[PDB]
This record gives sequence, C-alpha cells and structure tokens, in this order.
Amino acid sequence: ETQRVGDILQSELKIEKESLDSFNDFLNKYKFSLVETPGKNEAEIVRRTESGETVHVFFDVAQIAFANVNVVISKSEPAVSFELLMNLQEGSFYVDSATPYPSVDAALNQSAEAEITRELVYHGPPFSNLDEELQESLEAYLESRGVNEELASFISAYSEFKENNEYISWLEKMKKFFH
Amino acid sequence: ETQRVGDILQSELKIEKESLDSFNDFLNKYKFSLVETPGKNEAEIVRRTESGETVHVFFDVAQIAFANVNVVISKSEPAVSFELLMNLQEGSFYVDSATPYPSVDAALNQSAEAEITRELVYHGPPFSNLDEELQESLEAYLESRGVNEELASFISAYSEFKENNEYISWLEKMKKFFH
Amino acid sequence: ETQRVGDILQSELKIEKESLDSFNDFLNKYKFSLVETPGKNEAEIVRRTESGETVHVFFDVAQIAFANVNVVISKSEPAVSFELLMNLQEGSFYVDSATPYPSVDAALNQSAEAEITRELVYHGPPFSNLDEELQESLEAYLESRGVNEELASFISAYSEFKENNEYISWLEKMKKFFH
Repeated sequence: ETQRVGDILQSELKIEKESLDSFNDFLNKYKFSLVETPGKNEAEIVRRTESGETVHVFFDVAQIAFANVNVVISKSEPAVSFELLMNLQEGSFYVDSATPYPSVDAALNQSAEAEITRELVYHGPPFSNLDEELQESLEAYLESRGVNEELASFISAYSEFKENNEYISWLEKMKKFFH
Repeated sequence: ETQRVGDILQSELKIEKESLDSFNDFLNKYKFSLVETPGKNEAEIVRRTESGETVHVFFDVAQIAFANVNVVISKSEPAVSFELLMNLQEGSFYVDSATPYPSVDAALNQSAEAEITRELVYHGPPFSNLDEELQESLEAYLESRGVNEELASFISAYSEFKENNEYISWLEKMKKFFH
Repeated sequence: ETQRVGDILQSELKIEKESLDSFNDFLNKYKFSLVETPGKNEAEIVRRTESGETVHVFFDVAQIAFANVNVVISKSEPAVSFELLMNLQEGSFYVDSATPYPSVDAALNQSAEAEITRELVYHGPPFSNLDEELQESLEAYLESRGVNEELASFISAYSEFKENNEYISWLEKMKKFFH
C-alpha cells in the first residue's frame, strides 16, 4: 500500500533532517572550490597551486558512504589523470594508473564519445611494474600537491555529509511518488 | 570446413523446430501486453493497474535461460525504477535499488546519453541499509502490484521459450553464413 | 618535485629505447596487413583468404603484455564475430561466443550507438551448451582460417613489442608534463 510506504518515508524524513567548519577549514587552507551537484554521486574539488597548476579531485560519495579517487592535474594544454585507490580505514592512497591526456577536456568530458576515447588509449603500465624510483617520485609529487591524510579525511567526512543529503532528497522524491 | 559446419547446423535446426496457454493465462489475468523483439535478449511486459499506474517488467532471457529484473512503475510524470534480483530456483525477488526518475523516458531510454544520465544520479542507499519497515512496505507495495510467484514463473518459462527461439534464429543466421 | 620525476623518466627513456623478421614472416605467410595505431591499446591484423573471406583479428596489447581475442570473418554482407579466449602460456584458443552480424560495420563500428546495438542483440548460447559436433566443426573452421599456434605466437610477441613502444611514448608524454 502506497499510504504505508508514505507514512514510513514521512517519519524517516523528519528524523534525518534533525562538521561544516572542518570542511571550510580544509578547503580554504588549500584554496579549493567545491563543485557540488545535488542529485549526483560524484563530488569535485578544484584548486590552483602556487606553480600555476590546476588540481581537480573527484570522488563517488555513494562508493564511500577501497574507493576510486581521480586526481587530474593540468598546467587546452596537457593534463595527467591519476587514478587512485583510497583506503577508507587508513586514509591512505595508492596509484593505480597515471594517464597523460592532451587536454583537461580529454581527461574529463563525460560525453559518450569522450569516455570511449579514454577507454581506447594506453593508460601506462601497471604502476607496480614501474621502476621503484619512478613509483616513489610520482607518489611524492602527488603528496606535494596535497594528496595526503587531510585530503583523505575531507573525502571521507564530506562523502558522509553529501550522501546523507542525497538520501534526504531521495526520501523526498519517494514521498512525492507514493503520495 | 564450411560444409561440415553447415551440415551440423542443418540437423540441429530440424531437431530444435520440432505452454503457450500458461503464458496467455498469466498475461491476460494481469492485463499485460508483451513487447517481443526477436533478435534481442530483453523481454518486456507492460500493464496498467486499477489505480492508473503503468507497470513495466524487463528481463534478460539469455541471463535466465540470480537474474536482474527491472520493474518500472509510473503514474512525463515521475517513475520509480526498482532493480530486482530474482532467485531462479526459488522464484523469489529481492530489491537491490529503487531510483525515482523524473519520467519514464529518463528511466528507460536506451540512448548512450540516457544511460550516462542514469549512471551519474544517486540510486538510493543499499536497500539493506534502509529502515526495516521501509524495506517491508516497499516489498509489500511491489507484491500488491504483481511482483509475485506467478510473475517469477512466467519470467522463467517465457525466458526458456524466447531464448530457444533466439537460438533457432541464430542457427538460421549461422546456416546462411556457412552456406 | 617535478624535477625528480623528470630525472627518472629521462633515465628510463634512455634505457628503454636501447624479432621484426618473425613478425614479417608470419604476416606475409598469411598475407596479413597490420593496422597499427600508436597510442591505442588495440592491434588489428586483416587478410583475405583464397575463398574470398576477410579475416580480422583484434587483440588488446595491454591485456596481454587469458586474453580476449576477437576474430571477425566476412564474405555490407553478413559477418560472424568470434570472441575467443587465448591461453597466454599455452598459445591455445577457446570460443566464448560466435555472433552473426548483418555487416562488418555492425560487428566492428566503435561508435557509442554501435556498441549499444551489439550489447542488445542475442550472442548465441554458451559455446559449451552447443552440440559437441557443432563446437568441433566451428573450432576446426577457425583453425582452417589460421586461428592456430602461429597466430598465438604472433599475438604474444607483437603485444610485447607494441606495449613496450606504448610505454616509451607514455614516458615521453610524462616527460613533457613534468618538464
């Protein structure tokens, strides 16, 4: 019965609606902008570094709340997409792949054809197969660009926050259907 | 040798060509229309309920003959897509996800961009993470809309029927190639 | 530090740059043309047989260096796509599926919609479910068309060659980014 579903959604809504300053502190520390799209799983934060690089970090809040984290760094001009695995318990990152794309658009465009273009191109060897010194220098480069414990903490806590907001909107949409 | 393949296809064809009333009885009982597309894996049945809802049920005959069953219910206006897992031996269903879409088209359009749109949006939490009473009321709602043992029986038997027809057409197409 | 990454890439480049006749011997023996697209994972070889068939063989060099090998055989006019699994150690092939498409374009076009079209159509039953004599005659047909130990050897060695070239180009692109 639609009434029975509606009653439970109504009571769950009231409860669910019932640390922002930690988000603001971390984002402002690195001069991040948060790109927030309510209704979608992916969250994005973007900043510009002292050396003129643009750093994008993408994560899937539903996957989190090992997770896939995409760090894209550009200097139109070439960008490297680092696909990372983040340990949710440890707050640690591991490089899975690093792919040099000819532009930020090539790295990030969500169109069907842009995805196919990414699928077809070489993504570098398994990271574990690289020279150890190459592995290390790339990890230290990412670290120096803010891929660290503070970022992992933000990703975890912001994912918990956004997903709960997504859950609330979902409850609301369900309520409208079952009304 | 092409002749050797052709001989075996020819003999398999003759054998394979060598309960419809149960299909008709179940479909008519619920006032279903069957949407049958020969050559394709997916089968669709659709009906309108006493309360003016439209219920679509989709299943993949090749997967069946746990299976994925998509039940889409609409009232242009919002639709909820219930993604179910069906126990093939038991004839039982389990809710994996329920996603409210803003229209039937958004839920069902097979275009590349429509699929991408579905992939990007929030699909609700894991069903197991919902309040137990919410889980139950949604399951009972689906039951009341004909997601039951009779539907599971139809899905199993119709999948066996259609797949065998697909196998026959496949044999025929192979025969033409090897001629 | 970008300098530290650049140094290691520079030294790896110098080392990596530091049997072609076996490629030429096998390709020429079967009158293959190699279709080589630097920067992409997939390699393609294509020939025309004595009976006027066109045989395409596709493989993913990154997957190789069990691998997926697609053998497409045409006579505009219908083509059968054989999806094979190749044992990398044994140099042996196993048929996973054989799908008759109405044209080479339908079988091979890489567009988003062409992929969706392939995903939706019936792919024949599990190969293991076929009559044993049908399984055998299809395997012997592929053999007679050059799906053999020589082809497996080429696929393995050419995959090693191309992937290393892809690795070199990747190092070069990384060098440019970190400069």
